[PDB]
Amino acid sequence: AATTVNGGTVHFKGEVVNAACAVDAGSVDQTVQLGQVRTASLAQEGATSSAVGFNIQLNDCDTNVASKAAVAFLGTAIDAGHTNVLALQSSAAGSATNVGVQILDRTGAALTLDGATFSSETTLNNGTNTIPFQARYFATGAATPGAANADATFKVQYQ
Repeated sequence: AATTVNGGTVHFKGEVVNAACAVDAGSVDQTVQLGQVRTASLAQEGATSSAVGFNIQLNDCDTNVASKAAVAFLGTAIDAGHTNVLALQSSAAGSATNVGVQILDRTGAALTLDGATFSSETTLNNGTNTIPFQARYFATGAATPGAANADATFKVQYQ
């Protein structure tokens, strides 16, 4: 097999809210490419790679019925002790293993895929808002090559 994950991707799903702020159509459905990460760079449980800086845009966000937006990412957990790492969707065609992808909160902290684990306070403004997060690989051993692609649904909380 190759030495990389052939370029992994994380597809984020939105449309969870339409109350105070409507998530942008490009943010309710976006697939950020992490690229072909080198497996030799992640050869130990706890190894972290460079993150991408993707953004969740909110169109017409009201701060009279809300205050701060904090999203909760729910996705496949790679392990019980690694419920904060998105597991690679297993297509049984050669998915990646001993790694995964974590969504870092706006403060730079890995979010648990609990569904009720929200990010930090994104102070909302009346108008166009954008919540920037960082997606990076996290090794749970010796990063092995394969399809490193995951799915994550985010739930913004402002009320």
